Amino acid sequence: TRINLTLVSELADQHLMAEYRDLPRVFGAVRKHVANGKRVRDFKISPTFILGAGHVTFFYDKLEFLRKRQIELIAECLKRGFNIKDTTVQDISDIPQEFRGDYIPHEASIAISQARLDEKIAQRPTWYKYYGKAIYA
Repeated sequence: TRINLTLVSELADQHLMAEYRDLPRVFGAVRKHVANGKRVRDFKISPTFILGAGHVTFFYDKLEFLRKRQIELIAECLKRGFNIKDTTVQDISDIPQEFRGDYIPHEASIAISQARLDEKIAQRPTWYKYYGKAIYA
């Protein structure tokens, strides 16, 4: 599970696709927790944007920002001619309000997230495409 903070119109086709699948996972977790008698005070939510060890937890009090982003990844999928199913934004008004917070990333936290994405593409860039083209090398 990985949440990126980059503009989605700039994501490679594979990152667009992975994040589209991963986001609803978060939504999933928070639910299992709520039903296991869990609450936001029970989690060590980091103060800053984090990519490793507590990365998914960091978004446990920001499910609102994730709803608005799920919305942007679905539009972007369509825009590129991708045949996705689940065209639909998940309905989370089911989840306690304390978990549905917003987030506005500092330019510097977006850089964190940008560099991870840049490191993956540099692994083997023949594995990445943008709008179907191999603009990566």
